[PDB]
Amino acid sequence: CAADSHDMIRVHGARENNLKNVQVEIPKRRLTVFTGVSGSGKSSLVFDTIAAESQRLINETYSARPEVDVLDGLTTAILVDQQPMGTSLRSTVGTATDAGTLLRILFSRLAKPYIGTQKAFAFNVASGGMCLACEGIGSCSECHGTRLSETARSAKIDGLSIADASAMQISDLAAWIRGLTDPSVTTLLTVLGQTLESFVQIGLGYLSLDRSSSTLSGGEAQRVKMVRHLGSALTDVTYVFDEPTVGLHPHDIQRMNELLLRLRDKGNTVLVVEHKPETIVIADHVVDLGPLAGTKGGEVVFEGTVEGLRASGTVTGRHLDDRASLKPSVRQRTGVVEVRGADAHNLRDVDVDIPLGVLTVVTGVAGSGKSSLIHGSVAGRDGVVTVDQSPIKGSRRSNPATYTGMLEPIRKTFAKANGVKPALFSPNSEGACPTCKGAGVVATTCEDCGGKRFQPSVLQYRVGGRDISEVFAMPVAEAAEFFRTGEARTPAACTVLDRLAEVGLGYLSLGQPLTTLSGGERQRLKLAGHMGGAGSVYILDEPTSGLHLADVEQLLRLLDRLVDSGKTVIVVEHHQAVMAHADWIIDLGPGAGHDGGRVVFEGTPADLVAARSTLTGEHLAQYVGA
Amino acid sequence: CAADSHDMIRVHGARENNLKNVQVEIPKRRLTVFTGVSGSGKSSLVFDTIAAESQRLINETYSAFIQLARPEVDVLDGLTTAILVDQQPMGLRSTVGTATDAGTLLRILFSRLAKPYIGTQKAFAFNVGGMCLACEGICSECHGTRLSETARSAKIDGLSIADASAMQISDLAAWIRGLTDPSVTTLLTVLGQTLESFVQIGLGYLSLDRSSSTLSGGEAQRVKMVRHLGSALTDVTYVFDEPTVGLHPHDIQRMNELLLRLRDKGNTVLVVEHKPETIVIADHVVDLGPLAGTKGGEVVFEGTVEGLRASGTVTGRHLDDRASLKPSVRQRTGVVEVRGADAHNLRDVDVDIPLGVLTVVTGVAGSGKSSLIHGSVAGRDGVVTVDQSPIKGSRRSNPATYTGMLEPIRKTFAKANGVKPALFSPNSEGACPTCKGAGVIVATTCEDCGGKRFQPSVLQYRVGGRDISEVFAMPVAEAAEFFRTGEARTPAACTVLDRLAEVGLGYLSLGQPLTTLSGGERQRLKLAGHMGGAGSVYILDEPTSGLHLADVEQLLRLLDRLVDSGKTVIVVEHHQAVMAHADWIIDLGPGAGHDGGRVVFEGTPADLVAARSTLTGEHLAQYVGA
Ligand SMILES: Nc1ncnc2c1ncn2[C@@H]1O[C@H](COP(=O)(O)OP(=O)(O)O)[C@@H](O)[C@H]1O
Ligand SMILES: Nc1ncnc2c1ncn2[C@@H]1O[C@H](COP(=O)(O)OP(=O)(O)O)[C@@H](O)[C@H]1O
Ligand SMILES: Nc1ncnc2c1ncn2[C@@H]1O[C@H](COP(=O)(O)OP(=O)(O)O)[C@@H](O)[C@H]1O
Ligand SMILES: Nc1ncnc2c1ncn2[C@@H]1O[C@H](COP(=O)(O)OP(=O)(O)O)[C@@H](O)[C@H]1O
Ligand SMILES: [Cl-]
Ligand SMILES: [Cl-]
Ligand SMILES: [Cl-]
Ligand SMILES: [Cl-]
Ligand SMILES: [Cl-]
Ligand SMILES: [Mg+2]
Ligand SMILES: [Mg+2]
Ligand SMILES: [Zn+2]
Ligand SMILES: [Zn+2]
Ligand SMILES: [Zn+2]
Ligand SMILES: [Zn+2]
Repeated sequence: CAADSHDMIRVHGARENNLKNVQVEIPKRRLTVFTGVSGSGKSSLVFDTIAAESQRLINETYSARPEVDVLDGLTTAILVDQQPMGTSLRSTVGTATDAGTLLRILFSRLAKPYIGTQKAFAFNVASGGMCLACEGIGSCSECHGTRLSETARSAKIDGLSIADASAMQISDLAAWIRGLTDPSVTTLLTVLGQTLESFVQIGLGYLSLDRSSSTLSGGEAQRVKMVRHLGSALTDVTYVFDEPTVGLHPHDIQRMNELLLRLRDKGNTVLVVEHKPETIVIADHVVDLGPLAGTKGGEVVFEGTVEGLRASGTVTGRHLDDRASLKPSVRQRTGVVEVRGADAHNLRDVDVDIPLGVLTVVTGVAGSGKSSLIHGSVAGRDGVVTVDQSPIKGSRRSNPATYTGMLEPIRKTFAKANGVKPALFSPNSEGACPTCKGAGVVATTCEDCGGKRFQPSVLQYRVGGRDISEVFAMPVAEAAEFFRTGEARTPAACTVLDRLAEVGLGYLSLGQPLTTLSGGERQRLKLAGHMGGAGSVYILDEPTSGLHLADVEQLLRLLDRLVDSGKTVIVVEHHQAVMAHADWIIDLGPGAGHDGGRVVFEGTPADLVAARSTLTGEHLAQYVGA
Repeated sequence: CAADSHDMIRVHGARENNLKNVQVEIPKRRLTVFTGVSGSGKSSLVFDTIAAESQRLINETYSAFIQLARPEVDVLDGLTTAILVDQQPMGLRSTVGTATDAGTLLRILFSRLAKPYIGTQKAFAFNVGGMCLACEGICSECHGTRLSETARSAKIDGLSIADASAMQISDLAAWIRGLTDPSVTTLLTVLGQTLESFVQIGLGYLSLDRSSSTLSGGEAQRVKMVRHLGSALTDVTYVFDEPTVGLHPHDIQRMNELLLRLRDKGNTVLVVEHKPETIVIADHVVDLGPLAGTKGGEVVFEGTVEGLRASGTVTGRHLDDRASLKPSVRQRTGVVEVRGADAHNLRDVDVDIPLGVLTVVTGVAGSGKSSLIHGSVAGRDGVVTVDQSPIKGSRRSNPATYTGMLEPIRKTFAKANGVKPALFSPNSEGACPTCKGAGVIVATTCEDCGGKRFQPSVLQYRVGGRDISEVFAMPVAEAAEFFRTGEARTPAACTVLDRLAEVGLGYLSLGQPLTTLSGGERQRLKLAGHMGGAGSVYILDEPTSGLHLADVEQLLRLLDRLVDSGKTVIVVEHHQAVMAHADWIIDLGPGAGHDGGRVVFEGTPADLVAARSTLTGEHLAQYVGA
């Protein structure tokens, strides 16, 4: 029967970015994992081709296009990514979720005194719960950060205003809800109870509803969205995940896995981009991109089962069982950073010494307090370079060449060779495309210049047989060679280019818009940009995100060179390869939220592993084969 | 296999509007036809419940920046993405070319192939590209084409894009097929295919430059269907409202084949229909009834088509109804003389339309029926046009308001309570501050008043035991009696109420927002308003739209009373029961567009059937068993 015959998503002739005219056959209503080194093409295929085309086909039906030849059997795509859900100064976990609305309804139906409908409990409307002084923003002495008017806070259920309810952990909110007895609101209590418990089940019990949406990690944002999908009655949709193990402790990966398979078993296609073998191995189907990155990847080098992947001899197949060992010895501290009475968030008046001149890895379950400790007590101090995953400013107008400073010497080399002025090859050129400069105008290729960025007057000027648009289109790795010798020789470009290669970004194009970078990409770009000296204490939050096990060895060499040239490196991680490479571990716990906030271990990795006393130590001991 | 098990859309506890806690099980990837008399509840179930809930679940996944209340239903399981293929407009600067892929692809073809070169695809667009600066793309400079001189200078084989856009799609497809240039082999195939699909669906007579706002509901629906038939989306629920609208008897089978084509792509197809020739292709039937309004709202049959035939429901009993020709016809009392009619495709038509009788104007879509009637008759004295078009300010109106009865009712409420009429009006200070109409912004129930319309002190004032809120909630058929005798008696309301009953609108509520009326219902509403008044000739464009075969019998009694009281009734129709009942038929043809525009028959239905010499006659002959 024809109507029941469309059980595969079929791709033919896919060419977005580096993809080499690839083809795949993805089984609908199954979990497919997309593997391969970073820059191999995984997001080009899953996000910029499959999901982008589903989204365009949906968009074209509303009243109000990727490069690929055939895309057959597509369904609606919902992106469950690591982008924030709303970023306004008025978006919280509660405003982004059914929870917050249900809670406002409960309060309009049960709090005393009566004050109105659900909207009297909301800070994103006035006349309305909004505090009039801060306009529901909260930065504010009149509402003490709660965002609500005195009236909105006066209406209470058993002693609790909605501000109190929103301030507690969701695990505590859930218990508060379960203890409410009142026959008027029974179904509402059941419905709110079940959403809250679902937060608890995915492991977000430590968050509060009042948490500002922009302070969530990429992984927390993604998991908050997942609560909605897991509760949704939609079926036959394609849910698309970007590394859903990000921000999860080793103890918590199996729980994420079961969530992904539960989504599938609801009758949905689940597409996951992952590097972690513990998630790869749950797949019904595998698509492996490679062989390597950029112009050296973009091919489907394996497609089949997980057992087929193991036997395939691809770069992913060959590393799938790679598991680090501990160092034979650790470095000796050249000093101490004294942390005294750390009490941000859940931290239980923490005293700890962090060793200088070594690689310290800060570990513990999500919500345990790692970032609260490190950001709160170390980040503000002098000489301390925080390199994180946050967006870069003016990203629409910038690219890796501009952000790092290499573009200027390149423009000088073009100008000197061709008898013209530097500025002719800039965003403010006479010859710049009127409608972009960036070659794109969310981001699609600018039609006026075709992506070339400049009018043909500027493009006639060449160095090494290449115009300036061809240069912007080069990967860092190719540019590293292009600018090394001959007419184009440009030593100050070479300097930055080698650093970008060394942090693992050899695949990025010099002109790639910065808004297309992942958080781990942004962080490695910044890392490269700070390399060259300036300060002596580097803080890196989860620098392995987006890295295949091949790539992590290279980051670990880079961190070793950093420490050995006399710097302190402090890394917050769940990646056990990084843990295994540490000189010193500080483990937070025991659990998340008020079950955590304490240093449960401080010591060498070998002592951690010998004890097996903490969740981190237990997992790490299994990981190193102990 | 749990993932493959969600193969039914399951509705339990549906209570929107008149629905009586209904339940159905709709098979995915099958065609389900929803049948029943007008007002039985079909659209309540299909559009306000099934499709609305799919759309809500999709919308809640969109970011807050991007951005619908749950219908009244208990469980709605197995839902997929839903796309409405309704008779709503697509409009302006909006043409069939701008609304379709065809237009975009045409512009691209011209940018690649046309000489002289003038630019990229947007140099050929009239949304500053190709736009005529004098009229701003809307004219002595561009002669109505909307395009600058430069835009029109660019030629392929002598034709500009204005010429290609002015032609019928059917001639454009042949032209496109005639072009041979290796540069664009692939675009000619893609363009030629989308154009062929316009031809196949029967819209070959349209031109790409036809303004979107001037399409009929049927044409608009078929333009949308071209896009769906070409879409690679699968596992979508496509929801159609009466897709036989505006189709000639000859063209029904082709629309059936396209609906089944859409299913066979791997999609659920939901269709609301009254035409037996389409009903009988269904995989599954859901029949609403027994009758309309409070007498409906139940699922009175669900199952197979053969089941429907045996069922004894109203639908089942009428499935095989074929009207017969009248044994005699009325004699004209005069003639409307049409001379030289040359609107659109009309070939200088001379025709006499008889006065004092029921004339039915027939012929294939695009033959020129509306060009003739609208261009040559609708101008004249004592001619009332009663069409399906939207009514002014419908957002703030309802049947009670539109017909003038709401003010007499407020006076009745005022006198009987020693208050004044304005307390009960939209400009009252007791009216809900954010509505009056009991919904906001499409149409959702208002939170402030909870759908009540007025504060609870206004609803203290009653007549016949009913507050004003309850009066707005009443069906016409109940209002008619409640206002006929007793302490709420209001004669002026009864007069209007009875008129509404007689045009088949007994099920409408008095406060029903006018934006919820279908095209047919608006037409019949306007007809009730005109029936008192002064005209002697009435023009009705497709008044069977939205009518079950049971409701069409009651329409024909009404039309017979209209004519028998001395009025001329001219009806444009494809419904063969109406043609069989006529005094006189004017048939346009032979075909559509430049193959149409001539009167190919004029005479009694009997003489049409005996000649059996046009498409309409051949079909009417088969319809009456000749
Ligand atoms: N939006 C884009 N514009 C230009 N080049 C891009 C863009 N996105 C990715 N690339 C490049 O395409 C290649 C593959 O990238 P991606 O598919 O992001 O890899 P992965 O997801 O496997 O890390 C890389 O060389 C990358 O720099
Ligand atoms: N901006 C914030 N506002 C309020 N509470 C926060 C904020 N950031 C973190 N928390 C809370 O502090 C506790 C520790 O979280 P965090 O330091 O982010 O843990 P980790 O970094 O180990 O995952 C958690 O219970 C978390 O919900
Ligand atoms: N949006 C609405 N608000 C109030 N009443 C409505 C609305 N839509 C339909 N109705 C009423 O509900 C009943 C069911 O109508 P509907 O589902 O439109 O019937 P059908 O689609 O079978 O013609 C009718 O009595 C109608 O007047
Ligand atoms: N507004 C318009 N602008 C240009 N052409 C039109 C317009 N309305 C109709 N036509 C053309 O006139 C011809 C007859 O159309 P129409 O009168 O609407 O036929 P019918 O009413 O029989 O379906 C068709 O080829 C159609 O494309
Ligand atoms: Cl940190
Ligand atoms: Cl620069
Ligand atoms: Cl038939
Ligand atoms: Cl009957
Ligand atoms: Cl009053
Ligand atoms: Mg990417
Ligand atoms: Mg309706
Ligand atoms: Zn405030
Ligand atoms: Zn440009
Ligand atoms: Zn003009
Ligand atoms: Zn209101």
